[PDB]
Amino acid sequence: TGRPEWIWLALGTALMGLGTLYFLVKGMGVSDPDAKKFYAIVTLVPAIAFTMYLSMLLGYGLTMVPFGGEQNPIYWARYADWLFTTPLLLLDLALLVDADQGTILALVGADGIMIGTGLVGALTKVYSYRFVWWAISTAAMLYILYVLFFGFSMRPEVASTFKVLRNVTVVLWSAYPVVWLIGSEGAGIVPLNIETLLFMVLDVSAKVGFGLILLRSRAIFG
Amino acid sequence: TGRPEWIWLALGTALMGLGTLYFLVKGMGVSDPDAKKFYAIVTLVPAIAFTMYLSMLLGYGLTMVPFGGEQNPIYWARYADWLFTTPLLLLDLALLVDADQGTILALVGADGIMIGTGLVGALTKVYSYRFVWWAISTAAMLYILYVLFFGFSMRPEVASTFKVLRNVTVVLWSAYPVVWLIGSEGAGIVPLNIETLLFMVLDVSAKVGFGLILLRSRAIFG
Amino acid sequence: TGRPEWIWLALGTALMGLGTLYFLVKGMGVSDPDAKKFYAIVTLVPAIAFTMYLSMLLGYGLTMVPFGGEQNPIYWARYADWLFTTPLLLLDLALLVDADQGTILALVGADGIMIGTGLVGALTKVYSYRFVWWAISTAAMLYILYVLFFGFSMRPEVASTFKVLRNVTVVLWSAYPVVWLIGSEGAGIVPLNIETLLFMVLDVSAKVGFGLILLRSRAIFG
Ligand SMILES: CC(C)CCCCCCCCCCCC[C@H](C)CCCCCCCC(C)C
Ligand SMILES: CC(C)CCCCCCCCCCCC[C@H](C)CCCCCCCC(C)C
Ligand SMILES: CC(C)CCCCCCCCCCCC[C@H](C)CCCCCCCC(C)C
Ligand SMILES: *C/C=C(C)/C=C/C=C(C)/C=C/C1=C(C)CCCC1(C)C
Ligand SMILES: *C/C=C(C)/C=C/C=C(C)/C=C/C1=C(C)CCCC1(C)C
Ligand SMILES: *C/C=C(C)/C=C/C=C(C)/C=C/C1=C(C)CCCC1(C)C
Repeated sequence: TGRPEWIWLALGTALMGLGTLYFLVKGMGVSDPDAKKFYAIVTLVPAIAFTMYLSMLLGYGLTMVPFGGEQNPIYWARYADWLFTTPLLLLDLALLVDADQGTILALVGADGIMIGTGLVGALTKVYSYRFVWWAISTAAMLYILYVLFFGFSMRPEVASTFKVLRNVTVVLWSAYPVVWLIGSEGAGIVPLNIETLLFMVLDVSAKVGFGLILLRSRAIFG
Repeated sequence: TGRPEWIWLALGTALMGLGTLYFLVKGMGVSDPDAKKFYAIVTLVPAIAFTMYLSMLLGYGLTMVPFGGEQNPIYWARYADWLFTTPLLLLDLALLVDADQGTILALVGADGIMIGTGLVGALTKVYSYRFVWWAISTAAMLYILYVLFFGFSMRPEVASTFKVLRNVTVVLWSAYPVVWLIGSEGAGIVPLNIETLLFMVLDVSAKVGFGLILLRSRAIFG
Repeated sequence: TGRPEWIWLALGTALMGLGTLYFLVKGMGVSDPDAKKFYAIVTLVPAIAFTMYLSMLLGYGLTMVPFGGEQNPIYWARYADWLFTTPLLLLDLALLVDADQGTILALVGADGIMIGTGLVGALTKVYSYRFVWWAISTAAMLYILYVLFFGFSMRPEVASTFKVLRNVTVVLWSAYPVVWLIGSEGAGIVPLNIETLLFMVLDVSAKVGFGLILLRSRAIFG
């Protein structure tokens, strides 16, 4: 299509789809109940992403939002994806360290607020207010990163993989509010095609890279 | 109303409503925790359907989608219903065979993708792309039917009822992508009033017929 | 803003936000798994409300609905809030009395129907039909209040707090259908600024007042 960002959407669609099939094939025959949980979640997440990348590529998950007296192309389909895939990724971490239910509920809830307020900010027509939603969303993220960092005698296999995945999460998830802030949803200092490229690298890493790391460890088996 | 399909929407509303009250009255006094689970789920599903059938009948859950240079009446309220009722129906099956959590998550997730992509296809304005979403949705269905068929020492009561309900599911759920494909959302070979009739027969059978079968068995009691 | 109701939206935003921070600080250091559950839920609920009150205050969660040949300002963001916060409040009650899963599913499901049909009624352009949805929603509420009242050897600490919270719920939740009926969504006998004031008092009481009562009791600790 005309959209210069189409290539990264196409590339993203392809990588999420290939990752989904890879994880699909890999989890064939798994019988341990616990490992079954992890395979399901690490397969499901890129499958969801695949469908939302495809909707962006085909133009379905795109809308125009007026602000700054301009018509800004806003890919809303990303929030539909993240609404489901970021709590699932947090579930991966929680199952790992066998987090208490109370804590899981806190994380999932903070995470819904994070994506929900990001969506509202993405769709808000008063320019100044967009950043108010960005700030509240960011606070929710910080809450999450805090709990993953200061809320957690587990087998050394668990601890070792958790620490890695936890560091991956903090680094990758922290870049999203920055990309949004500088990209077309925020200050618009970075054009949409480079922003889409950034999100594509982050998403594949956060979903497929993260899943490859998770599924290579024995911490997932009972 | 003018809509020739109104009669099947009215009939559907009436049957889902009557079924809901029947199951409501039937589950009065149930005290076994396990049977309590099944009654809740088989009552809830037609109650949801009732509300979405009523919204279609009153015109609320209907929208026009441009494609093929025409204005196509698309009942979106069906996906709102199915989004909640098809995972609940799969939960009925999973509780039955006491499925592992990992597997339940896989089914619910595949099922959300199934209905979500069906909705996107239903609302897509580029005619060709509608069938791409139909295909992805169909693949998700096939995944589900596979797991219900090849992923499952349970009491012979369980196995016997499961097998019946499993065969009911495969037969009825498999007809939906065909109806959509030939009906107004797809190729438009079948007019909307006959399509609405088809979906009404499928839905009542899949919800009320299925629930009557489930609740007649002793497999639901501990 | 011009909207006379802005003050109650501002006040509501402020009270939900202050309550969220209060509960946030209060649950610091909690380590009992059970109490952890309650803190999460009573903190999450006002945090959600905060974001939806802010969206109403900034104008995002407001839409105009034609009916009675007028353009009626409808705050849809309330249903987005209630969709998540009313089942969470019911979860508080269920955890308390250690309700069976079957029953929890029934309550959450009835509750989704309650808010979902209230939303449909809120957005319905045929005046007469709005009250049909109000009636179905009200029936769902009555179902819920029934189960909380007639569906429940627990420690006397549990029973004592449950009874209080149960009476709070019945009184406060019962006022919502009345406010809606007499307010701008229904008969329009009460102007929108007084209606917003009513909902603000109900919401803070149902979320912050309710949470303060819940967290003062020892029934929440194992
Ligand atoms: C066999 C294994 C290792 C995995 C196969 C699954 C295939 C799909 C995608 C593989 C790539 C992901 C690796 C994670 C890390 C990265 C930072 C990815 C950034 C993406 C950019 C494009 C790079 C090239 C690729 C096409 C693999
Ligand atoms: C007492 C029992 C058996 C159930 C009572 C609940 C009432 C509601 C609906 C009953 C019908 C459902 C039977 C399932 C099978 C079918 C294939 C249904 C197809 C629907 C078409 C209309 C048929 C007539 C009816 C009004 C029952
Ligand atoms: C320290 C404790 C008690 C709580 C602090 C949290 C602060 C936030 C809100 C506190 C108010 C809620 C009490 C519940 C009961 C009421 C009926 C509230 C009705 C609201 C109307 C405004 C009243 C004044 C207030 C600003 C507290
Ligand atoms: C699968 C993709 C992942 C892991 C996406 C993560 C996304 C975030 C952490 C997004 C965060 C945001 C905020 C903190 C600020 C507002 C905007 C968002 C939604 C981009
Ligand atoms: C309560 C009703 C039930 C059991 C509905 C089942 C619906 C399906 C299995 C729908 C499947 C679809 C696809 C496989 C293809 C695309 C279109 C759908 C959504 C009709
Ligand atoms: C956090 C706020 C709470 C506890 C809100 C409770 C809301 C209700 C009980 C709403 C009920 C409604 C009906 C019974 C009738 C139709 C309209 C509603 C949605 C206001």
